[PDB]
Amino acid sequence: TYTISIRVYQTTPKGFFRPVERTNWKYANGGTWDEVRGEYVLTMGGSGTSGSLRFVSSDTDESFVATFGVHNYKRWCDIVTNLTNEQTALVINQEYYGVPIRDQARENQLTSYNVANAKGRRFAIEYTVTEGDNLKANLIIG
Amino acid sequence: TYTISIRVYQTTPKGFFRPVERTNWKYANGGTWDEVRGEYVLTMGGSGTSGSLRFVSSDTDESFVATFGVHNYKRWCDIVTNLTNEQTALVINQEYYGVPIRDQARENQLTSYNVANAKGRRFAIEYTVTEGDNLKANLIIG
Amino acid sequence: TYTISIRVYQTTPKGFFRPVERTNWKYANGGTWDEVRGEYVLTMGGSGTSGSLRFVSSDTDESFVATFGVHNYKRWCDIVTNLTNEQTALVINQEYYGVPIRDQARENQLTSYNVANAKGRRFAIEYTVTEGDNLKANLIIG
Amino acid sequence: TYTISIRVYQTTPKGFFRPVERTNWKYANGGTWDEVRGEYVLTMGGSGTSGSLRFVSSDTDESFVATFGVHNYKRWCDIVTNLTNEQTALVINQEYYGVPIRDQARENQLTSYNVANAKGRRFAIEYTVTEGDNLKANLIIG
Ligand SMILES: CC(=O)N[C@@H]1[C@@H](O[C@@H]2O[C@H](CO)[C@H](O)[C@H](O)[C@H]2O)[C@H](O)[C@@H](CO)O[C@@H]1O
Ligand SMILES: CC(=O)N[C@@H]1[C@@H](O[C@@H]2O[C@H](CO)[C@H](O)[C@H](O)[C@H]2O)[C@H](O)[C@@H](CO)O[C@@H]1O
Ligand SMILES: CC(=O)N[C@@H]1[C@@H](O[C@@H]2O[C@H](CO)[C@H](O)[C@H](O)[C@H]2O)[C@H](O)[C@@H](CO)O[C@@H]1O
Ligand SMILES: CC(=O)N[C@@H]1[C@@H](O[C@@H]2O[C@H](CO)[C@H](O)[C@H](O)[C@H]2O)[C@H](O)[C@@H](CO)O[C@@H]1O
Repeated sequence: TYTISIRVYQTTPKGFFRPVERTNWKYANGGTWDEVRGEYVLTMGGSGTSGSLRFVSSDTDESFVATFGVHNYKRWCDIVTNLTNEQTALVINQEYYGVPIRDQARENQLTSYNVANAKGRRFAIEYTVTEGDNLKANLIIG
Repeated sequence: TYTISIRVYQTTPKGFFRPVERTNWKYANGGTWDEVRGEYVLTMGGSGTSGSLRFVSSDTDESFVATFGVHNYKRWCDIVTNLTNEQTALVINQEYYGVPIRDQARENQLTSYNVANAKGRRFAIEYTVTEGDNLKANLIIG
Repeated sequence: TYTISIRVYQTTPKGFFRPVERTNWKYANGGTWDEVRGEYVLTMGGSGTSGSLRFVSSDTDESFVATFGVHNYKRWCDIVTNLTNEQTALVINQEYYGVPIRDQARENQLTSYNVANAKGRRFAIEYTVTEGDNLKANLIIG
Repeated sequence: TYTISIRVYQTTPKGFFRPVERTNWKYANGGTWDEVRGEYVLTMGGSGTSGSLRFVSSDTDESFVATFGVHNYKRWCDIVTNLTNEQTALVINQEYYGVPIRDQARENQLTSYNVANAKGRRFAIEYTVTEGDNLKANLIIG
C-alpha cells in the first residue's frame, strides 16, 4: 500500500484554479482519493497504478490534469495542459497505459516535473518525500 | 449546459461510506464536479455525457459507483455495486459508452434506480427535479 | 493529544442539513477541526476543551449545534437545537464553560445523547469508541 | 443579506497552511460558512456581523486568523497572527466586538490588509469586489 499526499499551492492571484475531477486507474487493486488535513491523498493497492486530478480556472479559460503514481516501485508524475474539452482526467489518466508519449512520462519515474500552457503559465509537481510507502508532493500553480 | 446537484443521505450507522472518486466522461464538451453547499454538482457542456461518484466503506468491505448524466436530453442514472478492485469510477463511467449491459441502463433515462449488494444493503438514486437544465437528485445509502 | 472523529449520518431524505460552522474552545492549548477521509476530526491539546459543529437545513428552517469534548479525561457531548439566529456554534461552544445547564451537560461525560427540535426531528451523538486518545462518534440526523 | 466569497492563494511551498476553524459572529441574524466551487462563502443576515477563518501550518509552527465582515454597510477585514494556543478563531472573532484594538480594525472598513508574523511571512486580504451585497476577496498566504 502506497499513499501520495498532495499539497496544492496557487501562487498568483491571477485567475483561480478549482478542483473538478479525481480519478483512479485500475491496476494494482486500484486506489482511492481522500481529502486529509487539507491535502489530496491518493492511496494505491500496490505498485503499477496512478490517480489524476483536474483543475479548472474558468476566469481565464485554463486547466490542467496532474497525474501521480508508482511505476516499478518508483513514484512518477506528469502534467497535461492545453486541454480540449474532451480531455477530462478520466481520459488523461488512462493514456499513461497505452499511449507511447504518456507511457514514457510514467517510465521516467520523475520526482519533479513542469509544463507551461499556451498562455505562459507554468505548473509543477515536486515530490518532497520521494521514497517509502507514504510519499508527499507539492502541486504548484504558477 | 446541464447541472445535476446531488444530496447524499447516508442512512445507516452500520459501516461508513466515504467519497473516493469523481469522474467526467468526455462527450458533450465534457463536464466538471463541484462541491456546493454540501452537495455534489455535476456540470456538463450538453447532452450525451455523464459523471460518476464512487463511495467505499472500508469497515465493511462495501463500495458502489453512482452515475448521473443526460442522454438524448433526458436525465439518466445507474448504480453499480459488488465491485472488484479493478472497477474504479474511471472504469465504470466509461463502460456506459460501449458496454451493452451499461449502455442499456443509460438509454433507460431513469428518474430513479435502486439496487442491493450481496450483503443486502440498498442504494438508491431519486431525481427530485426531472426536467430542465438544472436537475436535482438524492443519493440514498441504505 | 485527543482526536474525536465524527461520521455524519443523514437518515431521511426530508430536508437537507449542510455544515456551516466549526469552532474550537480555548482551554487545554485549544484544538483544530480537520476533514479526514469523509469525517470531521476534532484534535485537542489535552483534556478540558471541546469543539462544535453547526448544521443547517434551509429547506425546512432547521438547525443544530453538536459539541464534542473531553472533561476530566472522559469524553462528553451535547446537541442544542431550536436555535435562534443569534445561536451560532461560536456562541454555543462557549456556553459549556459558564452556563450552569450547559456546564452540567459537559459534566455528564455522556457516550451518547439525543434531543428533538420543535418540529419533531431527533438528533443524536453516539460514541463508538469511548476510551483512549482516538475517539470516534456517529452524528445521526433523524 | 450579504455574501463574501473568498479565494485562498497559498503562494509559498515552504510550510503548509490548512483550514482548521470557521466561526460566525451572532449579530445581524448571524451567518454561515459554505464551500462553493473551491471558495469559502460567508453569508450574513445583515450588516454588523462577521466570520473568521483560522489556518495552521504544523510543519513550521505558524498560524493566523482571517476575519471578514460588514460594518455600517461597508465591508471590513483583519488578520491576526503570532497566535497563542488559546487564540482560536472562536476567541478572535468575538474580540472584534468588545476589545478596543480589534474594534478599531473593524471600524476601519478596509478593502485590503496585510501583516507579517515574527518569522517574516506575509498574509494579505484583498477585496476584489468592494461594493454591493455580494463581495469578493482574495486571501493570500505569502
Ligand atoms: C510492479 C509494477 O509497478 N508493475 C507495473 C505493472 O503494474 C501491474 O499491472 C498488472 C496488470 O497489468 C496488475 O494490475 C498488477 O497488480 C500491477 O502491479 C503495469 O502493468 C506496467 C505498465 O504496463 O508497468 C509495470 O510493469
Ligand atoms: C444529444 C445526445 O444526447 N446525444 C448522445 C451522444 O452524445 C454526443 O456524442 C458526441 C460524440 O459521439 C459528442 O460528444 C456530442 O457532443 C454529444 O452530444 C452519445 O454519443 C450517444 C451515446 O450512445 O448517445 C446520444 O446519441
Ligand atoms: C483535566 C480537565 O479536563 N480539566 C478541566 C479544565 O480544563 C483545563 O482548563 C484550564 C484553564 O481553566 C487549562 O486550559 C487546562 O489546560 C485545561 O486542562 C476546565 O477548565 C474545567 C471546566 O471549568 O473542567 C476540568 O477541570
Ligand atoms: C448596521 C450595522 O452595521 N450596525 C452595527 C451593529 O450591528 C447590529 O448589532 C445589533 C446588536 O447590537 C444587531 O445584531 C443588529 O442586527 C446589527 O445590525 C454592531 O452592534 C456595532 C458593533 O460596534 O456596529 C454597528 O453599529
